[PDB]
Amino acid sequence: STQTLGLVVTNTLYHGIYFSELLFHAARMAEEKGRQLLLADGKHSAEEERQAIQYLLDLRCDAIMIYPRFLSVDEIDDIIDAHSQPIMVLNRRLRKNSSHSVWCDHKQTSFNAVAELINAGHQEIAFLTGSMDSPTSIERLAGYKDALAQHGIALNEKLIANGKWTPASGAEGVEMLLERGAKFSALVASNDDMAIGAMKALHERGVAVPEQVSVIGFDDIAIAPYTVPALSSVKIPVTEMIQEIIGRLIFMLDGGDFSPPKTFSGKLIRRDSLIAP
Amino acid sequence: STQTLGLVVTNTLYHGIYFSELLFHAARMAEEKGRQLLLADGKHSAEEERQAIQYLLDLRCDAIMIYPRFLSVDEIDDIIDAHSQPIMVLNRRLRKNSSHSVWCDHKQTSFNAVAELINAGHQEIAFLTGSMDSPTSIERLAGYKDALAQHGIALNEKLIANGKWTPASGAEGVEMLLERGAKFSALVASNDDMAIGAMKALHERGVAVPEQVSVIGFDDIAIAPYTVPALSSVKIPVTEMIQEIIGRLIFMLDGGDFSPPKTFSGKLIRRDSLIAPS
Repeated sequence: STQTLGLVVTNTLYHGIYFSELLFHAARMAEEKGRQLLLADGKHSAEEERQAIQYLLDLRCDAIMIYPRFLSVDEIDDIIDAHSQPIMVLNRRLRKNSSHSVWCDHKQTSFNAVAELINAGHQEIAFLTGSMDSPTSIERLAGYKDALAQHGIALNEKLIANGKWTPASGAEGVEMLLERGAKFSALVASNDDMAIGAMKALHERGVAVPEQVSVIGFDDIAIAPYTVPALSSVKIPVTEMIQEIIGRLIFMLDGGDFSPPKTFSGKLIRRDSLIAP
Repeated sequence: STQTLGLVVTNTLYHGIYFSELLFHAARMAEEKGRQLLLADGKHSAEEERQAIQYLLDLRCDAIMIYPRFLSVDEIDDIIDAHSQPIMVLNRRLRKNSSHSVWCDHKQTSFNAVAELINAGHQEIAFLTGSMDSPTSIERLAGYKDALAQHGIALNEKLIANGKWTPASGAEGVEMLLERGAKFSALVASNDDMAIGAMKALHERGVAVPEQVSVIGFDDIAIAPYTVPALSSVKIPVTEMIQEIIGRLIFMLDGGDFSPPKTFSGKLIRRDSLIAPS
């Protein structure tokens, strides 16, 4: 051991609070356990993310933590197999070395939130995706589909619009949906930023929220109760996920007592933006 | 030299984008220049922030960067005097070793924004502060007072309410202003989060924005043009400040040609939330 902890900086600053919380807690744990915290720049590709892991392995960090934007889960499994130093993965699910990853069931989480809309009487529900290549975005669209299929609703492909996680893309998403004449009493945006953009575009086109269109988001950002109307959103337990990944790492390095690996999912917080049609 | 760069993690993640941007660019520079980037936890006091600096100095980082929440500017000046390794300070103004600090004139920035409200015809202007012990919040309230004084308006202390940088505290701010019967056609929140909270409380009390009350904030967050109405806000050039602090540090360690040290200020972006009364 070198008494050294590694963290890959990825292009995920501002994409929820995952990275900054990971950073905060990893800094805290490193100081408490008396080890050095090293940063590596993962830059802007899968190869560069791998290089950043490799650089920390070469300097012989006892452990490495990463929330990967480009580097696939399968490639990381291979790196974990090749090295005795634990590589911890946040917000992804590893197939082989699953105890090295802490994840949230974004598919089931989306399902449940869409199911609550159906149970409140919404039959025609629009969906605004995040980025096409985003694992979380793929899972949230899957959960939406799965919820429609299990409640006997036919998949209307007109009701699904592409987004980019940004407020602009949320406004554009509504703009697209209204132009192709899609009809809906509810809209699910894949994050709160897109939802606020969606609500803005709906307001500017004379569509009442929640009276005509109910709106939900994901993230439960601090701003959400203070929108007009107050934004219903799915809270993800990010802090608990971070505490889980740190605790799991402490055990892998130092031992001590064991805690049964938790699984995580979110919950919809109903607010003024969601009613029954 | 050990080819090592130090960064103090402080209680300032989510307090604007200062620390996150600093971390990004410090990570990039360290990789480009082939040096290791070390983190130290500055925790939750002035003493703990000093300890973090000391820990990095003891490990012999060539340089240390910090955005200090608790640790005084005068104390940091002393530490810089005692050590040959550059300690760089973001978003604070050092009195003696001023080339080690990159700062924004938050007082003048606030002044200018409040001056634009006066020049648009607002005479009674409410103010929501950030935290009492925040340097930026002190500076912004000072600029507000300075603007009222120079445009011949009497300081009405009833128009000033305490806040905590959060959306809740912005709503509470409006609540307290309305209860003590303060009259205003404009409101300045010290950040966008407070402004959105303020606008929510104003809407729930039947006060029209911008028709009755114009609202401005600070930060220019990505959400701002998508609020109802679109939030006018002061944009701080954070990214230029970070490039400035990194550029200075490159010169101090590796040498070369430098840009003459800049100083920085923000400007108000006018949006739908701001008009001319009545």
